Amino acid sequence: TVALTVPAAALLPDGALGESIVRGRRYLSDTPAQLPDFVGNGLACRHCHPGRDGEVGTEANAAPFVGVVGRFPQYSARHGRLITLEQRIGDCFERSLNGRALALDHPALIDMLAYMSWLSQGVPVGAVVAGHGIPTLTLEREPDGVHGEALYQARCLACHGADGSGTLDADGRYLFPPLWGPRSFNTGAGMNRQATAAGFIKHGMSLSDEEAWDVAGFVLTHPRPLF
Ligand code: HEC
Ligand code: HEC
Repeated sequence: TVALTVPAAALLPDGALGESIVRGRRYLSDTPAQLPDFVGNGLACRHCHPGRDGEVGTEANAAPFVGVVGRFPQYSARHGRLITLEQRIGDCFERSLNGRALALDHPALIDMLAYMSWLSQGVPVGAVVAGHGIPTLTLEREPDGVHGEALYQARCLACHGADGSGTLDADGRYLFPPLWGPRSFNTGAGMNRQATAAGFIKHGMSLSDEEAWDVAGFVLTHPRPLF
């Protein structure tokens, strides 16, 4: 692998590329408000691809976008063929954001690509960045949703709510995003898979593997939009 580094925002170039990168950041950070025609729930990309200092997709083990551009196109079992990064973004719009994919030449999509390419500056094509993806967590026992409920009350509820509906900020964006119900990710999302939810919870959200497994199980007992 190669190291995860985050470029300096002060070193952004003047001109069309720099302006596109800034728009891209905003689409990724503020997706429901910026792209209402394409987002069907309350989630922005940053809610599963977090970043510090206003950036998005810069955190190891929380599916950073640093180095993502050099890993596409790639085979998708989901599609049964090679897909592009534009198509992969469309999938997260359809599933994680319960919405609609942008056209593959939509200016907002191109701005999101520009931003991801900026984060990827200096990463060799084909290289794997340390911390890429959301590593799965699997245990060789059933997730105990009863234990998970108790863990949820103790460790998660204060932010994500008794009803998993999250907490809005003053501007109507989710400070703490919804984990289930009509404003959360749909059943087609990767986060709807036990081992992915457990891995995300483990690395972001301290919890033991056993606790992450059980609380993921509890989270995933709830209704959410059907894909
Ligand atoms: C509900 C959680 C969630 C939301 C919201 C979400 N994603 Fe994702 N995304 C994931 C998960 C899980 C993966 C799989 C990570 C992995 O490969 O291990 C993923 C993977 C990706 C990848 C591929 C990363 C790689 O390393 O191959 C891209 C690109 C991506 N998402 C873009 C977006 C964009 C753009 C948005 C906003 C439109 C978005 N996602 C919203 C959960 C989410
Ligand atoms: C300090 C408040 C806080 C606590 C406590 C917290 N979270 Fe989160 N959670 C967030 C925020 C904010 C995000 C959006 C991503 C980010 O910025 O880290 C998030 C994202 C998530 C996501 C992905 C986005 C979505 O809407 O599905 C899941 C799943 C999640 N949290 C589950 C949990 C679980 C389970 C616990 C308890 C083990 C937990 N969280 C504890 C604040 C919290």
